[PDB]
Amino acid sequence: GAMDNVCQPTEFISRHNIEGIFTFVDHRCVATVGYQPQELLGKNIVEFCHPEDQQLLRDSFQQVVKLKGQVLSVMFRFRSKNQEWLWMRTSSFTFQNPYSDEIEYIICTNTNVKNSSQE
Repeated sequence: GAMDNVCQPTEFISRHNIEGIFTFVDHRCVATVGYQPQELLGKNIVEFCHPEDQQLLRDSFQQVVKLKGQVLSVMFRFRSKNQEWLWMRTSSFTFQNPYSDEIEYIICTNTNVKNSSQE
């Protein structure tokens, strides 16, 4: 596998279930972290989260569900397709329907900053 899916920017957007389960991923996943859209679908972002920051994601994801509608930035190391732990900041957004005040999914805006593996 490991297709480029057309060279993408180093930031990607994904819709995911509140437990971290990727439901829909944009092709920019490959450029940012090597992963294909399919690779994330059904997985928790916490599975590919740096083992020392996995709780950091959890705590902050809980807080975006606390804030509701506010963009909450959490910075962690995402495991690229090279099984490396690069520095990515996820901006958390909870998609609410202002009729029942319910959330359908969380939106992972993933902006990769530094790297700590690729040379």
